[PDB]
Amino acid sequence: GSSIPPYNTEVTETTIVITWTPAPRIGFKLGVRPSQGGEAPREVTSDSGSIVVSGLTPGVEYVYTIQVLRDGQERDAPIVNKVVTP
Repeated sequence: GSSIPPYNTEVTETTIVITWTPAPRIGFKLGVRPSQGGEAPREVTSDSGSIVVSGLTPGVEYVYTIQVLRDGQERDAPIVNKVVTP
């Protein structure tokens, strides 16, 4: 089912922040990229409880995908979202 660890998503003009409760074997992989392309797609993995993606350009549509990692394995479905920077 859905035991995705609950996470909070913060979207600013240049930043995307994902936060969750740190557990020993829970990881997160976040990837952002413009919907129309133009720049490099970033990918961050962390167990700290926070993922930071800075340097985004304001006013640009971004597709961002969240991948929960169980023991470094993709056991859950990826979560694809789209947001336009303020």
